[PDB]
Amino acid sequence: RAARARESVDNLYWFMLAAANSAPDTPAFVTRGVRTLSYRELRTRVDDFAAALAELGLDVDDRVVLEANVTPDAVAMLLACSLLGLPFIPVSPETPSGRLRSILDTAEPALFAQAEDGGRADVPATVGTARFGAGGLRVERAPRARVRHRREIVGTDTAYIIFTPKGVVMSHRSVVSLYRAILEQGLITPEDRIATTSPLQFDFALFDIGLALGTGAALVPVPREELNWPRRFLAFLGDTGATQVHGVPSIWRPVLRHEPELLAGLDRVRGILFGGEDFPLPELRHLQGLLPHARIVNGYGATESMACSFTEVPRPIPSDLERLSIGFPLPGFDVSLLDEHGRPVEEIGVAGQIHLRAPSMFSGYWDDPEATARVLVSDPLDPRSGRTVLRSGDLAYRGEDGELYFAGRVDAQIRGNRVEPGEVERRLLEFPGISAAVALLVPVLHAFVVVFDKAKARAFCADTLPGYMIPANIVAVDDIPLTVNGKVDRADLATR
Amino acid sequence: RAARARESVDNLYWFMLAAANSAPDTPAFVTRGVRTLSYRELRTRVDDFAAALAELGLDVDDRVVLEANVTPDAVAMLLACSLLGLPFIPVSPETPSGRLRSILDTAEPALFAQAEDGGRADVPATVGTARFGAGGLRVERAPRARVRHRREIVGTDTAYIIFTPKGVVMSHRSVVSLYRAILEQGLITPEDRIATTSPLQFDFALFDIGLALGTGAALVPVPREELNWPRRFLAFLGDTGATQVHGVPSIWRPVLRHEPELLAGLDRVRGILFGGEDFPLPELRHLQGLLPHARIVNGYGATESMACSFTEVPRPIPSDLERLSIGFPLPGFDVSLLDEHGRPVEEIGVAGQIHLRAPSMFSGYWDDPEATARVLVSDPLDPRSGRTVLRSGDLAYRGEDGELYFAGRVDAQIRGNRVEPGEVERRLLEFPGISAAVALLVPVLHAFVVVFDKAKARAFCADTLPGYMIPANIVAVDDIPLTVNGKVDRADLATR
Ligand SMILES: Nc1ncnc2c1ncn2[C@@H]1O[C@H](COS(=O)(=O)NC(=O)C[C@H](N)c2ccccc2Br)[C@@H](O)[C@H]1O
Ligand SMILES: Nc1ncnc2c1ncn2[C@@H]1O[C@H](COS(=O)(=O)NC(=O)C[C@H](N)c2ccccc2Br)[C@@H](O)[C@H]1O
Repeated sequence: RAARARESVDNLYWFMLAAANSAPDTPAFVTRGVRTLSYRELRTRVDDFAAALAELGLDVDDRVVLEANVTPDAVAMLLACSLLGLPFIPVSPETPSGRLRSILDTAEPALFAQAEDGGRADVPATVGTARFGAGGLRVERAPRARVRHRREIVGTDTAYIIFTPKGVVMSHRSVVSLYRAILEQGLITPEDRIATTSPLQFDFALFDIGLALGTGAALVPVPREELNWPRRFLAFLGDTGATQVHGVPSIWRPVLRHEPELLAGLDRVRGILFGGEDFPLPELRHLQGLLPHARIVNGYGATESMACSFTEVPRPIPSDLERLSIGFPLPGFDVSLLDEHGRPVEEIGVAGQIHLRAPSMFSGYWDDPEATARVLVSDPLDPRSGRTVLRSGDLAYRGEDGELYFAGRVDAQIRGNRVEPGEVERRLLEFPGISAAVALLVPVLHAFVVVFDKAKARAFCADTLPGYMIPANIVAVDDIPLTVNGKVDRADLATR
Repeated sequence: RAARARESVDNLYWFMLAAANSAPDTPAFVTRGVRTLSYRELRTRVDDFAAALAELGLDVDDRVVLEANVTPDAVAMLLACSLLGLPFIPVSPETPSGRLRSILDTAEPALFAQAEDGGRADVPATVGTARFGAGGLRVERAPRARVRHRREIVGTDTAYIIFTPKGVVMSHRSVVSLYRAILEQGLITPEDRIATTSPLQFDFALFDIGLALGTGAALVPVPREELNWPRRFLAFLGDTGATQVHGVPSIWRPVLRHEPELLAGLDRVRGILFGGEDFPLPELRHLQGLLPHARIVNGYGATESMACSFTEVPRPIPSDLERLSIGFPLPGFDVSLLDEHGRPVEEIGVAGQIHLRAPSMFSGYWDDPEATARVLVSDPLDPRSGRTVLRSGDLAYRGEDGELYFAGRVDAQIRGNRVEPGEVERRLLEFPGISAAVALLVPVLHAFVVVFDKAKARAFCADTLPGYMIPANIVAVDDIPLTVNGKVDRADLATR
């Protein structure tokens, strides 16, 4: 009685499980005692979860909150939801109770599902509850009764909604279009094992999962408790035979600081992919020199299109390079840089706001048509057609070869001088004893460093940097704090 | 210097010319002395036209008016425009000068192109002019100078704009999604020769072209001057070895009236496809009985998605059948019937307004965001996501098996009784001497018939029909008048 997506219609289920046919006994997951789960065994688990979910009587478009990190069972659940046209809302179990309640209030999901050993204890009676594990999907409280109205699942149906409360609605057509565009780049092969570090609630995790499974490669989910300690992290990558390591730049900071010798021993690592924020070039040059046979790729873009561009870093990174390129949009993507007059920037080295034409565009912000209209805007180069672009909120400029360079959030840019915090941080990272450095503007410029004479550090900055870029104050901190998704927590540093 | 669509990106060029690689010397066109043009020779002509167009310096999204009917040269031009990301605006040369000027005023195209022997003589100086033929694309007046701003062509770029002044903007992604969905139905094979009758300006012509060329079949364009005379029309289908005949129901009316014996001699015809309006069942039963080995398919939908459903008629058509089904939406399409309260209709036999979820959706109405917002509306079953549906303007109901039945335009539906003009016309078509019949409401009910005693014809209606369905007046006419696209011209009949 439940609708199911047809094989010919864009849908995560069919996209990620195609290798169960062409290579059933190849590994889809490697986990640690190292264990593998084949494509065939993954599809079996998806199909068993989907049979159980289909019993609950949910209509296509009914929302399922999936509280999990990246595991074989969580990926089996999101693929079962996919097949049934039930958009999933991934939430990491580290999400505070109040923030989850805020998501439940706005999203009004039919069902909340967590792992058998999950610890969420406080979900409202209107929301159904279930636990998933080895033993199948187990309903605790059934979702409320309803009538199904949707006969057939389409490509524009919602695959997932990313909540940060801002909810980015992605369609199956959009996410599959991003996977097809990156598969065309041959980043990885079926013999790769992709170590993924991002929380499931971050679309960088959903990118890694669909890249690996769509290619017929293996996914090696790195638990947060392994990632947080440098020798433990390196032993996990070695034991699992990871060939590719994906994550935000911060995943390398402890290893580079405490264990560079053991990092250099990861002889099977063929590639590193980072995204979500700038990689400090002194840290990136350190990593590149420890692993000379790992290709490093810089991934750029936003939840609103999943991503935009994937750009191999130069080998070696020029010692005087100020900014890595974010390259050229993927095939089928296009960028216009518009100035503050709404007009195209063609001039080399002049920043404008990225307006993106993408086949992977979000459907809209959940219950926020006004926010949608400010971001998905009429194409400024073709305003009479009805075609929309993503007004990205990002600045960038082009080089002599048409390649892009990211230039910060439009809304987050001293003495009539634009500060480049990356330039301040670069010069402090080059000061003897400084391991890490983050600069921020309260406008007053403070730097936080992981190690000390502040006065010697200021004069060292003043040797190369203009007056407006010299930090007013330099504060020693034990750690650079991170957001749940692994980005620099500048709001936390502002508090001290 | 001109941008060109990449092979991996949805685009008419790559879609329609794939067979130039897999089957270069197979026929793409059959024309009449019967001549063929191979896939390889078509791609050569497209590439030569595209090289010439690329010289003009147009930017992606710049509009090209293509004044032509369906010919190898016109199809080569629309594919050259496709490759360069220049949306084409197809206009039939039968379009009156005033109507073309109205289109030029609103669309503001960069270029107007017509055939070497075309007769349009009055195009404004701001619009560039060119003629295309055997001898290539020939510029008469260059388009105005501009700066190109678009670096890369995407799938959401506009392929064409259909003007009726209402302009339906279609994307390459949308039109290719319709072709892929119909290719999945195996209507035709590469050995088919598809006789196409629609003017190029009607998207039924664009459907036939992409179906044939996407399949690797041959297209047999039927000139209007061959279509208008029944023996001439039948000799053309026989000489060209047509295996499939596509067109609006009116293309059969003269043949059925004057030449049913010769129609029965079309031994190579394996299939008939009609769309755009109801086929009067007495005429459709006549045709089906003359050509018992031709499959007949009923195509339903609107320019706004190109089409929705393709439904083989029953063989034979039940003599008591009142309404042909419009079946089930294609794979990847979905219909909700909503009532006048905006709520889903689940009840068998109750009409509601078709709301369509389609991968082939139009981008919007040209320069009419208000009309766009009244037609591409928030999904009424999922209004908080941002997902849109097509509010079709069509009524339909479902049968016991979930199949649809078209029930007229919502806006165009006597004594507190809904009139079904098809029922009036059916009973008059069954009256001895009546060849054709059209009923219309001025509300006063008039019927126009092609042949006579009006009084005997009224009493014959009154034998089976309720009082409110008996025509007030019956007028003998020589011909049922048609619109340029071949539909019943009810506005013309209203004038008499
Ligand atoms: N390479 C980058 N360099 C510098 N800044 C970057 C970068 N990528 C994102 N950003 C910034 O993050 C913003 C996007 O933040 S986000 O919406 O949370 N998305 C992400 O961080 C991850 C992104 N969706 C993504 C997914 C999959 C693969 C790569 C990437 Br990037 C973007 O608009 C930029 O401001
Ligand atoms: N099969 C049908 N039976 C009865 N009515 C039909 C039918 N198809 C369209 N219509 C009516 O035409 C309307 C659409 O008019 S239109 O926008 O000019 N489109 C067409 O006539 C042709 C349509 N785009 C089409 C293209 C390609 C293949 C099939 C078809 Br149908 C539609 O909304 C219905 O009201």
